[PDB]
Amino acid sequence: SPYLITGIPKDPKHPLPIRKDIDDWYLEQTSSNRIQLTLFVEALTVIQNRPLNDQLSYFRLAGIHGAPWTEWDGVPGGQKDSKGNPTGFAVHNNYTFPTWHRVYVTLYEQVIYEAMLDFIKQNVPQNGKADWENEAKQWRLPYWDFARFARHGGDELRLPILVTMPMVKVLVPGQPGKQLSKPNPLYRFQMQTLMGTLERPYAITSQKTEEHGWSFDLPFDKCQSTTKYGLLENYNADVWADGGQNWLRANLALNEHPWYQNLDGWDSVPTLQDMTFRLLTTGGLNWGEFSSTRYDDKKEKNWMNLEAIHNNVHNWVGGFMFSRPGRHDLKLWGAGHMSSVPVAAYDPIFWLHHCNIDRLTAIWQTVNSGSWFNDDKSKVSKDDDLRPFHRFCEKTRKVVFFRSDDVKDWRSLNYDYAITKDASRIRKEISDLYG
Amino acid sequence: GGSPYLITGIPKDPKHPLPIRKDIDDWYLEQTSAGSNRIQLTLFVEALTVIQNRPLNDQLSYFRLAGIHGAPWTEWDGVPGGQKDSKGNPTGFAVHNNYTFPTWHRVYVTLYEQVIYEAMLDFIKQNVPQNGKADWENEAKQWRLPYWDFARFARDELRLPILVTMPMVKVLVPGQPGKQLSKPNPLYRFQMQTLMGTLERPYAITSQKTEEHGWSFDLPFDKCQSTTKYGLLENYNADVWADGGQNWLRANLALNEHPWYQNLDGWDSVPTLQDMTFRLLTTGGLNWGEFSSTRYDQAPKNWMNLEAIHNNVHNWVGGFMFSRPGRHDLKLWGAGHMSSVPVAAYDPIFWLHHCNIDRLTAIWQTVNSGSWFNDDKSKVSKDDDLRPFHRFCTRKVVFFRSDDVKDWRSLNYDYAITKDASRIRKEISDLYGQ
Ligand SMILES: N[C@@H](Cc1ccc(O)c(O)c1)C(=O)O
Ligand SMILES: N[C@@H](Cc1ccc(O)cc1)C(=O)O
Ligand SMILES: [Cu+2]
Ligand SMILES: [Cu+2]
Ligand SMILES: [Cu+2]
Ligand SMILES: [Cu+2]
Repeated sequence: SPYLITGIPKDPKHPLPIRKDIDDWYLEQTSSNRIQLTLFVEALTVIQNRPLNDQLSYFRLAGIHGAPWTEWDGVPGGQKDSKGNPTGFAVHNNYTFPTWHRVYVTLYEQVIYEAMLDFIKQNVPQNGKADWENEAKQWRLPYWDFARFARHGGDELRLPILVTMPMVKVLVPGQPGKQLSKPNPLYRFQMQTLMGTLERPYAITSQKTEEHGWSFDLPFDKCQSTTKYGLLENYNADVWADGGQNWLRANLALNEHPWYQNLDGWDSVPTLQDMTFRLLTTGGLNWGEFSSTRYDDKKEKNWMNLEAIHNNVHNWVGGFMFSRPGRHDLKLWGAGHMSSVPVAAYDPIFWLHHCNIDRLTAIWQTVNSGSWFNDDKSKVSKDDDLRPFHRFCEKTRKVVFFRSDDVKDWRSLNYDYAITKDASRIRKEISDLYG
Repeated sequence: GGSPYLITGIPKDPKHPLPIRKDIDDWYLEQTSAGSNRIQLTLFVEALTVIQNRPLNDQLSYFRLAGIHGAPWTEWDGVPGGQKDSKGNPTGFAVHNNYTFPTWHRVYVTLYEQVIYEAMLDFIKQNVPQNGKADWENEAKQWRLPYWDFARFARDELRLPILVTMPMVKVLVPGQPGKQLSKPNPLYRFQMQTLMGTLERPYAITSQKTEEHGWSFDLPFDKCQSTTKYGLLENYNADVWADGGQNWLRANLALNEHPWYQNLDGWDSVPTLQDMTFRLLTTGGLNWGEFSSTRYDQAPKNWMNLEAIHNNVHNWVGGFMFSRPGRHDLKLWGAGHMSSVPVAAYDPIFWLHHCNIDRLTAIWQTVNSGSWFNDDKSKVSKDDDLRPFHRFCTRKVVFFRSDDVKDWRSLNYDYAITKDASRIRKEISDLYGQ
C-alpha cells in the first residue's frame, strides 16, 4: 500500500481495448477460442481464494463498497450514512455516484488483469506465452447489458448466461485439446464459514431494511454464500446458508419491472429497456439530473435518472422482499445480496452491473458533451476525493486520491466501449439496441 | 452371479418393532437439534452418497435404481428392458395408468430404502470406532425412508423439504464429537460426471418428447449433467441446461398456486393441494379402482384420485413448461426432470414424493379396509407380476404381486398416522382439514 490504480497498462500493440457485452463475449469464447474465458475464470478464482489479510482478495475488494465497514489501502473506515449508521466508501445519493463507481470497477478490472499475468507466468508454457499474454492484454471487464434483449442462439431481458451456470469449462494451458469443468466464480461468492462469524473486524452482520413501512433484519450474517432471492422470513437458517442463485425469479423481475418509485401521472410505465432508452435520449438534462437521486428528492418526469434505474436493477437481481408479501405478489418473494447496499458487492454480478452503469455514463457523456459537475447543484461535489482510491499524479509526482475530473475521459483508464468508438454511429446504435 | 436381489424391506429386529417412516422436515429438524445425536442424518447422507457414486455396471447404483422406472429402459436384476408402449414408444418397468400404480411403487420405494439401509451398514463397518458401532447400527435399524408431506403446511404455505433445498449438509465425523463436516447434499440433485446423453451404451439418457400448446418439443435431458427443477427453458444456451439449478422457490409457488392440469369445469370450487388431499382421504364410498388410478376414467367432480394428484405434484415440482408461455404464466416458466416420466426418478425428491404416495395409500387402506382390487375394473390387474422386483416364496424366487404388499407392515415399516389407527380420522382433519 498504497495500491496505485491506473487501469490496465498501455501496450502499443493494444490500443484502447473494449469492454464487451458479457453474453456476446461468452458466445465468442465458446463458439473461436476459450483463452480469455479461461483467464477470467482462473484469475477470479485466485482472487476469491486470497485471505482476508490480503487487501486484493475478493472479500476485501467487495468490502470497499459496504460491510463490514473496515479500512482499505490505509484509509480508515468509520463512515456514517444519512441515518447515522455505519457505511462503506461507496457513493450513493450524490452526484459523484457515477465517478466513484467508475474508479471502483477499474480497480476490479486491474486486479483481475494482474492475476491473469501471474496465471500465465505460472501455467502457460513458453510456446504459448505470446498468445496468452496477447489475450490478457486485450481482455477488459465485460458488461451486463441489462437493457438489451438476450439473443436466441431476442424478446426478453436476462441475467448473463455465464452468471447462471454453476460450472464452466476452461482450457488446460499447454495441453491443447484438453479442457476442464470448474466451479464458476461468476455464479456466486462464498466464504468457508458463515459470513457472520469471520475474524474481527470482518464479520458481516445482519442488515436492517424497511419493507412496507416495517423493519427487518436481513440475515446476511447467516449466509455462507451470496444468494439471489434465497432469503425468506420464517425459513430455517440452514436454508439461508446458501439460498441459491434463483435466476428465474431475477429474470421475471427484470421483465415485470416493478419500479419502486411512484409513477403516478406518468405517460406510461416503461419497461427497463425503454427506461434505459429514455435515459440516453432525453434532451436538455444536466449532470446533476442524470447522475443521482440527490437532484430531486420528491422523485424518490417520464424519465428516470441513472442511479434510480441502477437501484431498481439491484433490487430485481438480488430479491427485495424478505417478508412474505400479499398473495398477489408471491411470485417475486425472496431477498438476496444485490438488493442490499451493505452486501451487494459480494455477488459477482455486482461488477458486471456496474460495468454497464459505467458504459451508460460514457454513452450519456458522449451525447451530452460539456454536462459535467457544472450545474448549480452538482458543482459542489466536483472536487470530492473519491476515497479510498489512490493514484500517482504525474504533474506533481504525488500520491493523491482520485477525483471525478481524473476519470471524465474513461479512455485515460485504457478501456473503451464499442458504442462510444464512433460518435457518428452512437445515436443509431442506441435506437437499434434500446428503442 | 445368477442371484436375483430379493426385496424384503429392512430386516426385523425384535427390539425395533415396525419403525416408522417420518416426515422429512420433522426428521431433519430433530436430527439437527441439540437433543439429537445426528447419527441418522449422517448415515442417510453418507449412504446415499456412496450409492450415487457406484458405477453403472452396479445394479444397486443410484443411476441404475432410478433407471428401473423409465429411461434409459435397460434390464435390471436379469429382467429384460427395451419394452415398448401401445403407441410404440420406449417404456420402463414403472406402472402408470393402471390399478397397480400404488403397489408397484410401494415395492419400488422399499427397494430404495433397503439399498440405503444396506449401505448404512457398510459405512458403519468401515468408518465408525468399534465401540460406537452398536449405537450406530441401532440408529440404522430405527431409520426408515422419510416422506415428503406435500399437503402439510410447513412450520400457510406448502413447501419442498428443507433438506431438499440445501446444496450442502453438515454431518458427523464418527468418533469426533462436536466436529461436523459440510458435504454436498445427495438429496439436493443427482448428477453424472458428463452430460447424461453421452453415457456409455446402453445407458445414455436421450431427449424426451413433450407436448405444449399443441406442439411437440424435445426436452433436452440428454444435455443435462445434473437433474433440475424448472431450469430447462427454450432458447437458452445449452450450457445453462447442463445444470439448470434447483429452482425451489418456483416449485413452492406452483404447489401453492395448484395449477391443476385437469379441466375443473362444473366443479363447486378449485381446491388447493391440501384440500384435494383431504378429499382423497375422506371421500367415502370409493372402490380401489377409483382411488388408485387414472385408468378408472365423464370424470368425478370435486375429488381427484391418488395417481392424478401425484401427477400434478410431479409437474409442480419439476416444472412443466419448456417453451415460453403467456404473460400470466411467466411466473412458473421452466421444465425439469420431475415432470417427465422417463427421467423423474433421477431427482432424489422422487423417492420422498413416492414415500408420501405410499403413506396416502396406507391411510386410505386403513379407512377403506374392504376395498382392494375387488371391483370389476381393478380385479383383472390384481395378479400382475410387479416386474422387475423379486421375492422368495415353495422355496422359489418369484415376482412380487400386489397381494404381497397389501399389508405394508410385512415390509417392516409403518407410518405414525397408520400405527395410531384409532386417531386416524382426527389426524387427517388436523393435518389436511380446512
Ligand atoms: N435497494 C436500493 C438500491 C441499491 C441496492 C444495492 C446497492 O449496492 C445500491 O448501490 C443500490 C434501493 O431500493 O434504492
Ligand atoms: N407429466 C405427468 C406427471 C408425471 C410425471 C412423472 C412421473 O414419473 C409420473 C407422472 C402428467 O402430466 O400426468
Ligand atoms: Cu455502489
Ligand atoms: Cu450498484
Ligand atoms: Cu412411477
Ligand atoms: Cu411418481
